[PDB]
Amino acid sequence: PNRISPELLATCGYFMPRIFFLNSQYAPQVHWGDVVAALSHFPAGNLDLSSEEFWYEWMINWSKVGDSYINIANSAKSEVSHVRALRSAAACYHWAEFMYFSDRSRKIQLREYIRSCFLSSIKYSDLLVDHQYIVVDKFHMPFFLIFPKGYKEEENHPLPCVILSNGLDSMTEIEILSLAEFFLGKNMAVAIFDGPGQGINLGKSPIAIDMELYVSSIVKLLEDDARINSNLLCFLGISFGGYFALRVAQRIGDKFCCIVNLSGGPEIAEFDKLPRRLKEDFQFAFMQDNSHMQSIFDEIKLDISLPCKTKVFTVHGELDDIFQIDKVKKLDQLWGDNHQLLCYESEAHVCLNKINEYMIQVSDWVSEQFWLNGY
Amino acid sequence: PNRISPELLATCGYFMPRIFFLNSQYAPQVHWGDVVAALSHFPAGNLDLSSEEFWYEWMINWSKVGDSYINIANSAKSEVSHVRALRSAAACYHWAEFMYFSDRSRKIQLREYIRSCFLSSIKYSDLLVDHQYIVVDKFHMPFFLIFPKGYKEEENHPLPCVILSNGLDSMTEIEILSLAEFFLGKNMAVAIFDGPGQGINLGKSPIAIDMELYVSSIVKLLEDDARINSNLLCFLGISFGGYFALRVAQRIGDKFCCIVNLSGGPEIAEFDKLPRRLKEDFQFAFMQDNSHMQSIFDEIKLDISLPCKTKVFTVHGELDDIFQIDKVKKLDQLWGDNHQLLCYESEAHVCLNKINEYMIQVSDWVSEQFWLNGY
Repeated sequence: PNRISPELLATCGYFMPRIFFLNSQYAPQVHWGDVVAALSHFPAGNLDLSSEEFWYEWMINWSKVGDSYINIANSAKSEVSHVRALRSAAACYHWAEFMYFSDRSRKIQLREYIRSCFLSSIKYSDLLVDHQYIVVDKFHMPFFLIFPKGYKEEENHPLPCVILSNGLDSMTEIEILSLAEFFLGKNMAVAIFDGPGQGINLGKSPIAIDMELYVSSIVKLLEDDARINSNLLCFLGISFGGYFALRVAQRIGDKFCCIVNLSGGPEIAEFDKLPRRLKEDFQFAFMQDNSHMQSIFDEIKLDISLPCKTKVFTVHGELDDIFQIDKVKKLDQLWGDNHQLLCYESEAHVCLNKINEYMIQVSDWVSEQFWLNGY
Repeated sequence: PNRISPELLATCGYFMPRIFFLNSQYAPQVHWGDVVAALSHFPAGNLDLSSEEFWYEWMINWSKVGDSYINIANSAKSEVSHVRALRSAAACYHWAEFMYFSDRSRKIQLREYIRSCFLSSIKYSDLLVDHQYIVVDKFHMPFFLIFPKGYKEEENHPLPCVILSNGLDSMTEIEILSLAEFFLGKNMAVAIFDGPGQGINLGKSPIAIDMELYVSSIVKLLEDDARINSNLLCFLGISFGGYFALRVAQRIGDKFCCIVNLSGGPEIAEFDKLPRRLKEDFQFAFMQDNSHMQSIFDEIKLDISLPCKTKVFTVHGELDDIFQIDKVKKLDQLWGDNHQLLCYESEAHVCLNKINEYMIQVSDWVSEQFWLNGY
């Protein structure tokens, strides 16, 4: 019988909440059977999760499941079946690539597959998606403005809009669209984007520390868009995107009613003491050598004395090994009433065992802030 | 950190495809984190999956997660959050009860919770649900006729309709609604129902072997309903519901364009050689003693020489331990061109590692049969 080996299942417990993520209508998501298909013929004696060898086999095995869904999509007899298969394919290809850094070309190829699946999915979906490039100096930033189910310009007043940022290794139309659905479900517009070193641009351009520059360009677009109420904006970031959320709060916070920080922090833990794979993760995103990374981490570190210019909600786990809880609690205390902290006692980075629960709370909190600003 | 113990994860590999089931828009579904919440504080040294002691602890632990979601639902600040929480609660309560048989009253209570959550979910959903009782002699059968997203009587011709049957331990609004969404997605109506010993009636009335009698009453309702094209009907059954699908095919098959059998069979394997929990499962459903069950199994056994009166599609795993593959293949051969068999080589009962894949194929197959009958 096809099954995941007890060893592999025990070994992969941390990533499994990440891999399954959120039950989503539009964002690609795996089924349990996809994980079985990926891991059932995974080579035995290969459980070193810090090793390149593990994540190579992870990539090729998940790629195979992705390929099988593309075959189903290509043979699909209806549009609905086609889209279902494309979504499954995109999810599989994402988990193939998200922790694979050894072949830049292959990783980019896999992200291109995902984006192709997503653009195809939109074509046969019931969401108005405005896809364009925002020019930020010389950079052409992929941008998606997505409107709620059954949206009509003239049936609606200008809508609130949530801008959501990628983490280090998320893909825009996977994790970030998954988060976005909580806001779409409340008749809010959502803005998701591929900044430098983010989404489709991961491995093409280095990730920009000053991502608030690119967020500013989105705000300017939303100001000009008649369909969006630019006085009812939220910024949400997950993981390293949460760090950007704290930057946004400090630098352009006055543009937002509220900001959500999903397990970002004011500084990252010592680069050398990170798990080996997270080192490779950061190196790849910044397109930098091992020896240069601690210097970047030093540059990344925020000055917490600089206050946030709006209401901030942070969700954080006490056992977070990337953004340590002590630094977040330091920030929470100093930022005062403008900062709310939901701390989960026995949760790791991004508190993914609680994501369904806390996204309910987060979505209602955002609604409340818009209501407090007279919506 | 909150996590599932390596032992429990290794032990529960078979049920996990069942527990996660299908990525669904309306049907209640767990997140990975719900499984962690249920199993993280599960007592160690309790891994005997044949024992009552295991499934008692399973029930009370899953109940706790269910309770937590009801608390979220009760405190929810919006309807969308309320429904999200109610669905999560219903899913948790289902997995609490589905393999728990020791307290009849508690099991019924848990199924009542699920049904209450579902009826509440409908109230704030975008599906037209016609909920009524079909009187079959003295029996009042709970019945749900559900129409596709954005359905309007006068914008549509009479729709095709798929009647879906519960398995032994499924709940109507969980697994069966999950399956139904594949047909709703193709602008078909779906009919789901709680026959004797099914859904809300499990533990109240014994399960009827002659379920085709109750299916006949649904067909008569759909004939009278102007919104439904009664010349474009499908019957689908899963597990023991699949057995009913074979009965339906033999006895009233001419009423259907096609029938889908998801891992049902013409006879059940020896009752004594069933895993201990499946014995309790069958005993509870039939409301009968251990000593009476083999006699019922003998009565259940079909006469395969009696032909099916329509096209049948069976999905079956070679390693199915309840409905053995040899008996299905015997039926496949004898029924000939009217029977198609999709056999998965290394799959157990209901081939749940392939459900997303095969439901795509099944849904397209049903569409094709309706098209062959001039739709």
